[PDB]
Amino acid sequence: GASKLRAVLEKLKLSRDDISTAAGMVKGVVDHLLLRLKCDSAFRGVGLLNTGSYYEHVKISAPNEFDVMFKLEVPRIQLEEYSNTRAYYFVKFKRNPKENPLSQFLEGEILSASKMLSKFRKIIKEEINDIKDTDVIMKRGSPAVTLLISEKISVDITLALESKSSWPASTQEGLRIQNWLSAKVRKQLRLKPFYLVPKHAFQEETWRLSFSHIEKEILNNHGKSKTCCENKEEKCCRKDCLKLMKYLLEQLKERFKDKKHLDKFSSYHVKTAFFHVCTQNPQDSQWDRKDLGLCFDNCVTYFLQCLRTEKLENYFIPEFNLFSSNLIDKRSKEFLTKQIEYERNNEFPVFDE
Ligand SMILES: Cc1cc(Cl)c(-c2cc(C(=O)O)c3[nH]cnc3c2)cc1F
Ligand SMILES: [Zn+2]
Repeated sequence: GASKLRAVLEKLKLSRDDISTAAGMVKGVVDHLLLRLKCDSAFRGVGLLNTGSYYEHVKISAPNEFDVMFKLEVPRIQLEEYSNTRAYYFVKFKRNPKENPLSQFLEGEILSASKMLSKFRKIIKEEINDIKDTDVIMKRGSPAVTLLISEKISVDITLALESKSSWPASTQEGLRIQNWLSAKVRKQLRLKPFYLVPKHAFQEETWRLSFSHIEKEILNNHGKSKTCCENKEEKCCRKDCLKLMKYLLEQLKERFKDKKHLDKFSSYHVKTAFFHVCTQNPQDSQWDRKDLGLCFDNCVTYFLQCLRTEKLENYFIPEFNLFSSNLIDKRSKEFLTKQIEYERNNEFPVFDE
């Protein structure tokens, strides 16, 4: 039961040295790309967005797949929602007080995502070739660039517009942490900046809202108690449940590699469902380390329900469905529903040794 879950968690620890060295290779490549993008007039205010756990700017998305975000401070930014999508926006500038460094990417009033991505991709592709003394290649809206380091490690590089303004209206009912992390913490988190990433909706100049930077703020300060996991009397299994849910999807994805039916599912879907389970189970006593087996079942059941009902609300944008047929086809969801159902009813044979 939970002894099998705990053995899985022990096994995961053994691949820590390999993830850390890969993250170090990622950190080096990313830091060189930063100095070159800073030379460019359009990207001088660019910087590494702190989202990860490995050297601040390196987020792990799969065994050897890293996600790195570059942020660009964009002041006096006005947003216009694209046709009731709630997550996709056209990007404009308030009222021309002085000619901005991003004026080259303008298309009327709207700032062009593909035009900025083109210069971003062109500066990036240059650093791989100009300094060929490194072992990097390009492989293919956002992630903007996928870099393959020594034919093994892949880094997804995302360009993000930074906005220090109030969060859009579509997020008003999102981040439902009040009963768990408090209204005080919800208020404080909503004062932090938000990001826009050039993800296409069909192919246009829309930008998707991104709250990836908020994850580290909650994952590492996850309890109702401020001292949750800071002493021996307060040990919860929230982080372990998230690792097991990610592990579960990774193992299922690899097992169905022959027909690739699970290709569309990602750790982002698992994290979103995990964080909805934290909202439903707000007390630290609902995540006692001794109750690992039940807490994991709570996570799997909720994820199963999302799949079956074909609905997984974005944690920040409740009217944005990550599981709509627009994003993931009916057959793929029905397929994962069956696999997760079997795994749950059979005490997770995919975790067997
Ligand atoms: C409580 C919490 C939950 C989630 Cl799901 C996220 C989050 C959000 C985005 C995003 O694009 O908006 C992510 N993109 C890749 N990983 C992401 C993680 C952040 C949080 F603070
Ligand atoms: Zn804890």
